[PDB]
Amino acid sequence: ATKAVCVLKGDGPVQGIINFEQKESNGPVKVWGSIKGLTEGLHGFHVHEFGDNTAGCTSAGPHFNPLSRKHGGPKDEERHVGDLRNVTADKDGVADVSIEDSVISLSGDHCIIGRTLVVHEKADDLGKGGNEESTKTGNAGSRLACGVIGIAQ
Amino acid sequence: ATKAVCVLKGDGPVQGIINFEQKESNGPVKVWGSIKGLTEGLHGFHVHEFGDNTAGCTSAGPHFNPLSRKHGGPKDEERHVGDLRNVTADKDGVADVSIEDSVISLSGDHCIIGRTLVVHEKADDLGKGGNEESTKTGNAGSRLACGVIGIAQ
Ligand SMILES: [Cu+2]
Ligand SMILES: [Cu+2]
Ligand SMILES: [Zn+2]
Ligand SMILES: [Zn+2]
Ligand SMILES: [Zn+2]
Ligand SMILES: [Zn+2]
Repeated sequence: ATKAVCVLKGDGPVQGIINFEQKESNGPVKVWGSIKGLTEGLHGFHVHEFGDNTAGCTSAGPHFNPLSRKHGGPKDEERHVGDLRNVTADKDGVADVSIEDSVISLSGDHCIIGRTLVVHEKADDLGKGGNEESTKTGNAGSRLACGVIGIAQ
Repeated sequence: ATKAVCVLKGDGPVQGIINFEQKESNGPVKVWGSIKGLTEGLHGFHVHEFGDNTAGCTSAGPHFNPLSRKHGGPKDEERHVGDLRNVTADKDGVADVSIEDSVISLSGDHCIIGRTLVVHEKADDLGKGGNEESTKTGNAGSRLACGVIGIAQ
């Protein structure tokens, strides 16, 4: 098995810890943890290409997308590797994240270790918003908090 | 070439940005950047095993050491993979870091991407301090600042 972890922080109140676990090569990756400080409702949740937080979340680059495909929803064939399910914050601003994704990986060509996890202002429109930015980013608005994805024990 | 970057943070005083570049596979890695907030003189500088900042720098684990070797200086055959040269801070508390290291790597068995870079309170004693902790950690004191090493553009 491989494990990874990410501490999300930013300039507002959003903060969280997200865990990743993959039992075997090419297997499903479990992604779970809690993010607080969010507005009630859906928030885009992405793996961005670069683990570069020198300019805060801005320096993380675009969605992780090694084959230069269009933005999609997590269940789509045509998606970026970094296109994870929106997270849902409750009335108290807390998202209890629980995702299983078999497109991301903790090894190989879809490895996300050393890349940046970002939680967004608004819901990701799953690439179905009907405009060019929908097909690139999902129109999830600003990058509220982020962190680099690290190897965990 | 592969590139990586690390933003070093702690609890306020010590902050820095460190760049990594490896022009070829199995080639030397250039390590350079600036750390501020330090006391003048030598400070330990290590790659620790885990990219886990959930408990600040304390959760980074031991020195990166895949073959379970003893701690050493960077020019020693017997060293940890993570045993980088001490950095030197000037009279204004700034270390202008400039290292070339052929033991760390940005791919393969010695890959440091997704691990934690740490700058320390005191000088690393190069494993020559004559005690068991010398042979384990170099007796560099507290972890002043750290960050996860991320893939850079
Ligand atoms: Cu995103
Ligand atoms: Cu250290
Ligand atoms: Zn299997
Ligand atoms: Zn792919
Ligand atoms: Zn995308
Ligand atoms: Zn060591």
